[PDB]
Amino acid sequence: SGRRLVIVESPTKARKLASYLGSGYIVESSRGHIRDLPRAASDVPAKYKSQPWARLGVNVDADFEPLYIISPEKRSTVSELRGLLKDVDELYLATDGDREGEAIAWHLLETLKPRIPVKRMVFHEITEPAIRAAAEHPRDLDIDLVDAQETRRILDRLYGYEVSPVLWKKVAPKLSAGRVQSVATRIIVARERDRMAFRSAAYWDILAKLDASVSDPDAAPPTFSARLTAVAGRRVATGRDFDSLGTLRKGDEVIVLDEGSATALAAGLDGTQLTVASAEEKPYARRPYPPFMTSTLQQEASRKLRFSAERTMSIAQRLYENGYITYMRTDSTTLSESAINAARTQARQLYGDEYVAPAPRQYTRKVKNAQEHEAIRPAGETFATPDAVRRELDGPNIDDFRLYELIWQRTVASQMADARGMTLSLRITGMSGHQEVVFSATGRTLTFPGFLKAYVETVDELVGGEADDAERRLPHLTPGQRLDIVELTPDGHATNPPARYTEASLVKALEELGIGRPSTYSSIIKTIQDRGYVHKKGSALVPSWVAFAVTGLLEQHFGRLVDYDFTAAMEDELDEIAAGNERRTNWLNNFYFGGDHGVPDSVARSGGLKKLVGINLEGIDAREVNSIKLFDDTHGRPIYVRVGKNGPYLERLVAGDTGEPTPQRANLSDSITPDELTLQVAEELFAT
DNA sequence: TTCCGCTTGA
Ligand SMILES: [Mg+2]
Ligand SMILES: [Mg+2]
Ligand SMILES: [Mg+2]
Ligand SMILES: [Mg+2]
Repeated sequence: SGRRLVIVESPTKARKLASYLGSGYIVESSRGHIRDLPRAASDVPAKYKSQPWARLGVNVDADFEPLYIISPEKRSTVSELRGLLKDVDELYLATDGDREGEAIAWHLLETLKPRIPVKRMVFHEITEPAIRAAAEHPRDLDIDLVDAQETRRILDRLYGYEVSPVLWKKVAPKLSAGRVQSVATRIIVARERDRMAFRSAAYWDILAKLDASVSDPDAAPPTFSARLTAVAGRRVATGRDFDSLGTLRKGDEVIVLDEGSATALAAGLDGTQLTVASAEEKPYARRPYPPFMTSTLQQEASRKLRFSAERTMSIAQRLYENGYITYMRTDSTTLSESAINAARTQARQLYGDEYVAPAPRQYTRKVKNAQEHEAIRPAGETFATPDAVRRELDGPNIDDFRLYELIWQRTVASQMADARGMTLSLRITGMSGHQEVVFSATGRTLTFPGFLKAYVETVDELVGGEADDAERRLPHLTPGQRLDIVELTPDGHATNPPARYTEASLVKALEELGIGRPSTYSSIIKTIQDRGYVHKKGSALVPSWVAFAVTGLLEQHFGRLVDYDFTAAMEDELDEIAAGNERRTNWLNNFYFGGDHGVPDSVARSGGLKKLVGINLEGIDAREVNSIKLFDDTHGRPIYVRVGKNGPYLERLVAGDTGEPTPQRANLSDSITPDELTLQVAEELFAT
């Protein structure tokens, strides 16, 4: 009848689509992109190597015409499709329905060059009605989307291949700089600077255990603990009252109790009774966690299962290829009605009708009205039991089930009832001899666990906090009730520097800033580690001195290229290209040469990217760029770190026999993190 | 020397 060729991007869809379609339909896969810009000069065809832009791959002097070549990894895949194209009646371009997927269909047109009719439709749901809906109602190739994808491609190409040579002439060779990797490095570097410029401050208070069984034996719990809050109408300072330099923020508003000060208030207080001023309770209701997307999956697998980004997505790949979970590269949290009414079934069989939500639970996001797959959840209409997945997946690599259980529990919890409870706020007054003291304590009750019986989020390893199912019981006291002082213990504390970035906390920061995509979060963690900018200290992402010099040079003379707002603002200028108003050539002309467009501080206002690199390969001294300013010594001589041929080395200008300037230097290895390089540690390795 | 995004086997 009619041999029709359907091309998707995933082989898992191929065998799946070939079942709902049947005979006559040939379903093959491209495995992503087939064409890309030449990665190096060796990939440029011979007739273009002499052209003065073969290093870029884009003809920036002729309306930004790229040089698309077949990527050698996808070379054999192209030959298979060209042969299948010779013996078919029509060609169906059924790639994804996003910006990158639409360009692949256009790349398939330019590469295959068919003479048969071509239809462009998108398959979201994999069902017989959804297959018959998009196929019977085709569509045209969105050229505005392809021009937007090209504009994103050429942008990242001009960014990376023009700014990286700046690092080669100012820092070290073979270094890289990108719209994503340089900003991710800039985040980890900025956090380390916060820990380096952090001055701790000590503060004290009183921890008092109390008793209420005297005035009310029928009380539960009979005892509880409280802390000191106010002394003589003046707040007791805690962590939130000190800034990054140890000074006070509230100014003349709080007290700073010391050891002798607190032990005196605890001394002249025991033996007396405390009076309950107020005890106001308040109800609350926690909504269930949304289903797993790519970011939240990597976060929870890092906090609970201690998996890395590559370890998580490698397991999710095998789980998807074997038909256990859906597509793991997604930015959506939506569920199909088959998955909703199935998670409500498994939850009811496991926790009864008491914990199942009485209302349909759906958690939607945004992108472009209807341009945005679904969440990561167990595939099929009937969820495979985690017991059967535990059997079918044996071997020492049991991680395939431990990650599957998380997806099976998280999805079930999304369709369960809320968590009902109450929280207290006790204000306890007293008299410490001649001064008025105020004690305060708070607790949280979990009357109805709900979805917390199936899945509970894990706290961060470094940030630290309270679990969402942790209870803090307190007795119900009456205003005016008298409490006995069981124990008084003045404890001392100190403010701690900001926490390092984990692989989970960094991905959470990238997704919130709009940087990187679900299919790139793992590659970002790998890239900044392979380029030599970030290394792991157990679970913390620690920067390097090369990362300080690269980020420092970038944030000085290429400030907008490393701004967190850049990718978000570039995405807004890209969404207009995909809808009209602006053109592909006009926007690239402003970004590379200059124009009236963008935010006030954008690159088009600064004279384009070409002129921005020209004034930096001319009016920049690498000796000042390789100067990571640390601090001054006891004599006021500045100490800075320089990055050389041998490696990162410490340096300051000291006096010698004839005086100054004698550069005294030392060596630095990655065993001393930047926050651990104080003036004492610096003076140690300076001597010997 | 170098980019970001798409997706699997070399
Ligand atoms: Mg795709
Ligand atoms: Mg305390
Ligand atoms: Mg209560
Ligand atoms: Mg615009």
